[PDB]
Amino acid sequence: TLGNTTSSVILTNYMDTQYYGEIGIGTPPQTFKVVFDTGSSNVWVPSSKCSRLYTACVYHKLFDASDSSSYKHNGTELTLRYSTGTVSGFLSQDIITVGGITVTQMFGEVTEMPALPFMLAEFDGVVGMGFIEQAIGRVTPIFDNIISQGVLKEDVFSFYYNRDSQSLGGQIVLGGSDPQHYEGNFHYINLIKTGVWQIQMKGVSVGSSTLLCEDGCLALVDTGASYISGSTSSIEKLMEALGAKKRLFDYVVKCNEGPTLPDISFHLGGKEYTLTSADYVFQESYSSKKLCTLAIHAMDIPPPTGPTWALGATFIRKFYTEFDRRNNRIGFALAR
Ligand SMILES: COCCCOc1cc(C(=O)N(C[C@@H]2CNC[C@H]2OC(=O)NCc2ccccc2)C(C)C)ccc1OC
Ligand SMILES: *[C@@H]1O[C@H](CO)[C@@H](O)[C@H](O)[C@H]1NC(C)=O
Repeated sequence: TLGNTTSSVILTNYMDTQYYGEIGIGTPPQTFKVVFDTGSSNVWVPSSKCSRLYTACVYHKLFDASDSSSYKHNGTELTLRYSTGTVSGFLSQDIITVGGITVTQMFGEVTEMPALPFMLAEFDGVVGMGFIEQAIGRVTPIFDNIISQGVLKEDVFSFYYNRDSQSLGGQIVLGGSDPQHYEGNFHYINLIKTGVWQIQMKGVSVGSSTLLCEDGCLALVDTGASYISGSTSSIEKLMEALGAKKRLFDYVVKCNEGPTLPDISFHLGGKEYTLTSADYVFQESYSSKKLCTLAIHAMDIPPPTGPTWALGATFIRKFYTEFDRRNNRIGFALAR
């Protein structure tokens, strides 16, 4: 069912690494800073029932079911594993407010939240924008519940991620896109298969020559990821071509050599999506005596999803992204 309503959620841009919005859960609403994540399909917030021995639960907003009159118990255990760490807890149901839209949603109340990486998290929880096929405990994702309401003008959602500030951090439009944040026309790439926000990549070129992904590879479009990521071997070849040194968690170049770095192009659909060094270097200085981080990391993603590249915030900053549930495709346009 299609309505006449589009809903927007204003996002906060923390250091160009974290983009999050606000949602309300329960009656009266308990507000949480959440990541809208295309790489996952579960909604979770930290629980009041999380041991205060987990320091992350001391520094984040906790959901207290004892303060919500609209809360409905479930208690089924859930464990969500990511490339960065793991969260566990139990299922609960309540009313969630997302930019005006009020929806009854099943979500996870996280009772085990590790310091690494959640002590570095500015957001409290996650709102998965993925498909039911990837949902742990096959819980209906929030977008599927919003579609069911038949209020949205279109069965699509769009992401705008700005470049760091003091104005707009970003914006998610549910039910459409915002022309004020893109220019030209969208160019779509169909999903390999329904259930995952993943598309086929024809090649990755450093400078002018198609150095990587020559025989084709996979590209996951992940709004919940900070960087552009490839397999350990791919990133090794990429970095050798850039003249970068491997560190514990990141790759770096001396700050002075940052602006001289070549363009990186991603062949998706018909078009070549090019990022210059300004789009992928954290140019904190211009000094030969300092190290500058690159917004490209190695991440070995396992089967069935992987081995795959992941196009995170580094990519979305340059390209305004539309996620089409109706046509199982992702559109890209140059961000304004
Ligand atoms: C752009 O600003 C958003 C916030 C960025 O800051 C952070 C992100 C994460 C994080 O890692 N995630 C979960 C990933 C994104 N989706 C999938 C998952 O990672 C995979 O596990 N990716 C690989 C994968 C993806 C899909 C299927 C299989 C495997 C948060 C919970 C949303 C952890 C700590 C952070 O800051 C200190
Ligand atoms: C929890 O929710 C699921 C939804 O699929 C339901 O099947 C299950 O019976 C519920 N459990 C309880 C204890 O209410």
